[PDB]
Amino acid sequence: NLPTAQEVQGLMARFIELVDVGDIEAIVQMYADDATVENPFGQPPIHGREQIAAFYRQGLKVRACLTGPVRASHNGCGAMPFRVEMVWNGQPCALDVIDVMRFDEHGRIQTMQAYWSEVNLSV
Amino acid sequence: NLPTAQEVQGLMARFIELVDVGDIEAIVQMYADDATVENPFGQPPIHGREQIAAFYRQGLKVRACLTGPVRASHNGCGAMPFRVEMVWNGQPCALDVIDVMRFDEHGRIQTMQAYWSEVNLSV
Ligand SMILES: C[C@]12CCc3c(ccc4cc(O)ccc34)[C@@H]1CCC2=O
Ligand SMILES: C[C@]12CCc3c(ccc4cc(O)ccc34)[C@@H]1CCC2=O
Repeated sequence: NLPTAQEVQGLMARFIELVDVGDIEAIVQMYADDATVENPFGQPPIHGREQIAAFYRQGLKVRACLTGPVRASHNGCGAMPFRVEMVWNGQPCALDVIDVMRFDEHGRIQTMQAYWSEVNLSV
Repeated sequence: NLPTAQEVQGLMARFIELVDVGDIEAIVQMYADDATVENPFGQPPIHGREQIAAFYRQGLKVRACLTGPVRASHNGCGAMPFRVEMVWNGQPCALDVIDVMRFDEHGRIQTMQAYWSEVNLSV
């Protein structure tokens, strides 16, 4: 059913772990089949598991970690701060992001909005 | 005009400083006259400076501090992680929150959503 605040904290924490290890198939399965992703917030959203999978395969030697607790509400939504470290054309980079997610009645990610821009990038 | 990503970072950081010192009038002036506030996200929103001022006067010996960088987008929005420490009936408490704000063309807060619940409270 619609995840409780405690369940949202668990789901979002699991999401980061999956991103960290890079299990693309497991990441995609956490999304609803018709989920929408806005990354970064402000740019046109991608829709559906096919587009989401393509996005992650292209994006993910990457490391991800929570940098603070998951903030969860009682209506199936949560927000979390985390950092992503990768390599861009050789040089190591870090990106600080905040994701806001809305889950559906099946415990799957319905909508995801990623807040970040160049000001949160470090090379 | 619509604040740039760098400007959003500055405005949101200033907001926390105002909350920390507790300057109610200065806090209210950062909001648009008809701004809406959802605190915590999930509960009915309050509307207008009068209601917002009443909310802050009731809410603010409180300390507030950013616990990570402000994540800003290019369309006048930002998200930030912070902690609020206060006293509840004698016992000291801490609350971890994430605010998402949308600014208008005048650089004022149009909409604010605060993500938190009992799971983010520490007594
Ligand atoms: C999509 C994402 C936010 C942005 C992002 C991720 C991973 C690799 C990236 C590589 C980039 O060059 C730019 C942005 C990202 C995260 C994976 C989990 C998440 O929330
Ligand atoms: C409104 C707020 C989030 C919640 C909150 C604040 C201040 C005092 C509080 C006292 C409470 O007993 C419960 C919640 C708050 C913050 C002031 C700045 C902000 O974003």
